[PDB]
Amino acid sequence: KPFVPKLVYFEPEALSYPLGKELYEKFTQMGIKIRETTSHNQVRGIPGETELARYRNAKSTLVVGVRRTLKFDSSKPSAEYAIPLATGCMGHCHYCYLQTTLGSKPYIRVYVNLDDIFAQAQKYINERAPEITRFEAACTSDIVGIDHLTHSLKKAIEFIGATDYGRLRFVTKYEHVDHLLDARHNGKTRFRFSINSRYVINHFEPGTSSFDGRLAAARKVAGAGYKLGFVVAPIYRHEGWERGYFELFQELARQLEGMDLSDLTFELIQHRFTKPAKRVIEQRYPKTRLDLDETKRKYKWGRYGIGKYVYRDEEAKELEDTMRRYIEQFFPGAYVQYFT
Ligand SMILES: C[Se@@+](CC[C@H](N)C(=O)O)C[C@H]1O[C@@H](n2cnc3c(N)ncnc32)[C@H](O)[C@@H]1O
Ligand code: SF4
Repeated sequence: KPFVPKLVYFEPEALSYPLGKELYEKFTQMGIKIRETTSHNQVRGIPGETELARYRNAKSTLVVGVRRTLKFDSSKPSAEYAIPLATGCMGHCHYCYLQTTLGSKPYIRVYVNLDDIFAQAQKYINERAPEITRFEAACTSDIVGIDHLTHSLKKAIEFIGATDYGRLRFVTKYEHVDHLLDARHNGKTRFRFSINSRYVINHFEPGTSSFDGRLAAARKVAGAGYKLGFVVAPIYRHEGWERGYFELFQELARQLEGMDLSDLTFELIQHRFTKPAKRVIEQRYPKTRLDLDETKRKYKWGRYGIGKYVYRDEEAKELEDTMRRYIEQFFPGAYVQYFT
């Protein structure tokens, strides 16, 4: 509030780049504990005698390295590609799908070689032109919540803004967006916020900004000319979810009244979890009310990795149909991009 790490690791090669040099100067000036690491994917000595201790301390650790995997992963249905600017998050959302993602790390990572990253992004744009290529920047992190430290997202926003056939988008649970308001986005960036019922936010989303904070930031970015959108996720069938989500869209409409919502977008994602979710989540959040009963769910099999549990077809349709009714009631002319 806003996030500042208690421990910072640096790859030695990171210091050769402008951002790495700038961060090293910043954190040494702040007197924060700094260590060295050979690879950002192999960080040693994070404090903690228990797994819970190491996990929580990792969430307060920043790692500064060089992106060496310049192949961009797909990020459908959100966008064509995931632009790799950062990985990990300081939040403690109980359901966070990044916890059980293959090769995920609990600590926060930022990449310094932005020239290489944007150059590769331009290559992908060139390969598909004159078709539009969309980039997701918050696929494996909360890029916005981290950005006050680096301004990497601001540079990405202004890079994409200068292109002809490139578009950027990202979604956040944080309100610390003041530095991005004067960015030359040029109408080519979709600034989104994750929203949910009061039940889900209060019980499952600690370490994030409040709903009022997210909406205050939503008004700022909209007022600064960004395309605005919302991601209703995870859509979770808690006790009283029907009324819970009704009141979400009602309150959302009240907090956005007066604004032009002609180009407003919605994305709907039902709660999913993997087979290793139960063991990991209960270890890290032992007092959680999160229901991970797999016998009530439908399993979707993985392609190259493992799959995940989602709600049964009839429950899923019921969620989709109900959410679509509320959006049409409170936001007519807003576009629902997908339900998954
Ligand atoms: C990984 Se989130 C990264 C972006 C940013 N840190 C943010 O939280 O908005 C991407 C979205 O997916 C949702 N989401 C997270 N976990 C799950 C899940 N297990 N099931 C279903 N949805 C899940 C989150 O609420 C986000 O709206
Ligand atoms: S804010 Fe997003 S990335 Fe961070 S823990 Fe919550 S769902 Fe995961």
